[PDB]
Amino acid sequence: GSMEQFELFSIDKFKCNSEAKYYLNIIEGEWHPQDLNDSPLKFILSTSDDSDYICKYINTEHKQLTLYNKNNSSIVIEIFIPNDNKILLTIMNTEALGTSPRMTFIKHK
Repeated sequence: GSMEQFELFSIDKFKCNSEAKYYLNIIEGEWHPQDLNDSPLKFILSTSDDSDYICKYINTEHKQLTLYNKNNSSIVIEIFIPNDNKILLTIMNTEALGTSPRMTFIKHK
């Protein structure tokens, strides 16, 4: 549909359990250096003037975190932040659909 145009996300910093180094080093900032109309994927941790994502829990599967947005209804997103240019995005809803798009984008290209 549409989504790749100014993707600004913010965690509540609810505590979480794992994710830190590779998380901050790779997700905590923006994917692609402006390689789509200066509108990439930029996420921050805590504060952010008014945060909206609730840090659910960590997945020891492929070093990833699953979070839900309280500014909609029940939006659970599962994303993996490794390194060596790689990330995956998934969207689901606890009271609706999901498990359809999945965007696997690398840190350059």
